[PDB]
Amino acid sequence: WTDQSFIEMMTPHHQDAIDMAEMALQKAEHPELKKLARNIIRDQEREIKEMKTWYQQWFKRPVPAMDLDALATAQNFDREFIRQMIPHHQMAVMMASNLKTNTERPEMDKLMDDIIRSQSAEIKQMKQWYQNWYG
Repeated sequence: WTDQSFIEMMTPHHQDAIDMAEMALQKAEHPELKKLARNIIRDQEREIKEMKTWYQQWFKRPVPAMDLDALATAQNFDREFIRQMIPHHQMAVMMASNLKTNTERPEMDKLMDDIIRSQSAEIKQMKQWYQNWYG
């Protein structure tokens, strides 16, 4: 990944996670999942805003433009949320780790560190909840 291609892909990747998290505010069963959802929304919205600002600074143009149905209809919202969000988070951590070895920009080094750290911790939490709730 390059700084440009990362932002182009991570922007809608984040938006997908935010959309799923927004549904959780309505439909999550366990209060732990709603709390996670609020954190995802807060952090990933902030990161989209930063990436948008930087993209335009660096490239002098604006940033160019999962299964929500399956989530909405699942018997266990929380199970389906975790099923989809764990691999999604894993992909974000993968993208960030790769960009971190390619970039020279301190804005991006710090953002990658944040993505890797926060999303890895959220994966661990979701894995444990899944065992507790469904194992």
